[PDB]
Amino acid sequence: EAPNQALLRILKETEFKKIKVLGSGAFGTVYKGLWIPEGEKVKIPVAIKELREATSPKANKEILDEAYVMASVDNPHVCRLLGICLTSTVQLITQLMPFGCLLDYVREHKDNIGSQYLLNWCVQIAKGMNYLEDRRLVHRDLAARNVLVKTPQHVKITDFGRAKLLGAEEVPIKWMALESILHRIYTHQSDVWSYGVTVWELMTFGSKPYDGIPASEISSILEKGERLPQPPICTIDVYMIMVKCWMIDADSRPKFRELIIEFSKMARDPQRYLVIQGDERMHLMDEEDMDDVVDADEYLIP
Ligand SMILES: CCN1CCN(Cc2ccc(-c3cc4c(N[C@H](C)c5ccccc5)ncnc4[nH]3)cc2)CC1
Repeated sequence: EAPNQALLRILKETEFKKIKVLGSGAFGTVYKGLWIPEGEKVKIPVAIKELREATSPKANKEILDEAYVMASVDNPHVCRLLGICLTSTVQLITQLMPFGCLLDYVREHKDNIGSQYLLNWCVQIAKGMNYLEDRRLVHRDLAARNVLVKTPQHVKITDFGRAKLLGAEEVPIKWMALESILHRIYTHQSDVWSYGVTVWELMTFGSKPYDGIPASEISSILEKGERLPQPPICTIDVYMIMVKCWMIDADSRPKFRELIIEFSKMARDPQRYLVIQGDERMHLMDEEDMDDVVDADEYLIP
């Protein structure tokens, strides 16, 4: 096993001004902010995850696990850790994805989202996931709520709160492979099952899977052979790919490298694959001292 030589960067609380809350409640609090690294003459828009004040050693072991995972990943379709702040309670600091998570974004823009975008998202999330697979990570929680939007054309997987290495042994029912609900087996192929669901969230513009059906029923339904319905905008070509991510025999499901390929072919002729009313005509941030703003993606460390 190759040694993990990622750099964990500790950041001074004076290097960054918080600027607004974005998401209170549950777990903790997520902020928009700006980060001015040491003496460098850049300002980097960031999100800051400072778990709900109470410092129970429990949740500390959990956020540092994320930190560990997020600091070890490096790919355009995966959200990177910029560093941590050891304040009183550990802050996670990461590139701001200003448009929020892809669930909310499709929910809120159904009338404006073309086939080109939906298939590109699919291609990009597959690349993300394929990258994790290369680094032997199993995400264990892929869902449209965990994909963030940097621009409507550029999404990245986030939330590594349950990532683990393959082999390692160390709850979202509706996105989980059957072997996982039955036996807590979890493989790159159980991730692919959740890709399946994630894709289905996007083609239904934000629907909740098995809306109604309560979690206890789920593994039964699935054993009976039921899956999610073909969404209205989906050609059978697209829906057949979802279906395959949902095959009982886990090795029977597609590999992420195959998904990249298939959606990518599809994205070359989007209207052949997704049928959306109005498709041909669809089209898709503060202070004055913005002279020195640089996106994290353009801020590299030796
Ligand atoms: C109708 C849409 N509505 C208004 C606009 N947004 C508000 C919003 C904007 C950005 C974010 C956001 C969260 C986030 C984020 N969160 C993850 C969990 C994170 C992980 C480690 C460290 C910090 C954050 N990471 C990076 N960029 C981010 N941006 C969340 C909500 C969505 C809801």
